[PDB]
Amino acid sequence: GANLHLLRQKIEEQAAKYKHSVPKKCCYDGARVNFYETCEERVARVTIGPLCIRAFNECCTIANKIRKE
Repeated sequence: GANLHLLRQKIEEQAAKYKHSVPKKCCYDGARVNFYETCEERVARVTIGPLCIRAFNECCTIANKIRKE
């Protein structure tokens, strides 16, 4: 199915753009598969902080786009 190799390396590239651990983890969390909600739906649930929200949304978007194709 989806290129999971590419998936992991693209997410790691994105998490590396963040300075601190928590936004990195928000990235990895956003990148996890969710069959029932879009990335906007999912990130709308998160209120930890602006940088966490941004990383979550960015990595979700990256992950789902890779899955889509």
